[PDB]
Amino acid sequence: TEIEHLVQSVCKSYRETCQLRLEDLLRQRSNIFSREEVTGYQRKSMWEMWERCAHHLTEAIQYVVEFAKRLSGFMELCQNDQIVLLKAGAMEVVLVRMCRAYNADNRTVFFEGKYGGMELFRALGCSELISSIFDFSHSLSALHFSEDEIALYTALVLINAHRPGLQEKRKVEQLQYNLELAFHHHLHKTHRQSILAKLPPKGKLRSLCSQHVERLQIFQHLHPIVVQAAFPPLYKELFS
Ligand SMILES: O=C(O)c1ccc(OCc2c(-c3c(Cl)cccc3C(F)(F)F)noc2-c2cc[nH]c2)cc1
Repeated sequence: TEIEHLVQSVCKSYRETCQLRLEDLLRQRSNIFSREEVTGYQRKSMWEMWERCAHHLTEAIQYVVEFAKRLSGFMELCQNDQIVLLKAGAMEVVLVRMCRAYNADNRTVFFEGKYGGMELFRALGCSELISSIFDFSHSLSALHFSEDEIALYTALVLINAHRPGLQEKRKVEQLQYNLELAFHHHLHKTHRQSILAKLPPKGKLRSLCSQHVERLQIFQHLHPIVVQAAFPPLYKELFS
């Protein structure tokens, strides 16, 4: 029941931090930006779209930090290792969480209260990155990832004892092994082990996140946003 308790704990942390309810995202699928509304977004300054998107991504990261803080044993890791794991993994989790807000039927994402295609983001002038994020979301949406699958998979995106610069690798390994057992137990109970072969390959999430954060750092150098900093030790690693 330790592993059953861990599944319950991880799913509760996820529910408390997931931002939007799945049934709300699903109900809103017929609420699509009009041609007029899309043109309104396209005419916005690159720098206004950056401010909006940077705000949304900052809030998304903060919810992921709250998710990690509520994972059994995470707060018992040394601060160095908590920061190493969050710096490496929190934006990877944001990118995975996006698949819930993605509709593969019409290739739209839930953004500021309605669904829109990647054309909504034209003003940012990084069509290749936006295309890559949509493609990644399309790949995960095809799995029909359940809420518990997202919760347990994203716990494992964070709790990775291979991250360079960990000081207590054995302690991270112990948490990782328990979360791997929780995920694999849960897939067996729900007859969903078939998704293991279909999950993103080794390096796909890492390289997408590298490209994404590189672009956020370029925008932040050119046009810095003001962050409502909730996690000073982590903020200090990302901002300068
Ligand atoms: O509340 C906080 O204390 C806090 C700390 C870090 C943080 O990091 C966001 C981030 C960004 C990012 C974002 Cl989301 C928007 C604008 C600019 C940036 C960037 F690139 F300049 F940092 N990019 O990656 C992260 C991140 C955090 C952990 N792992 C990656 C937000 C809030």
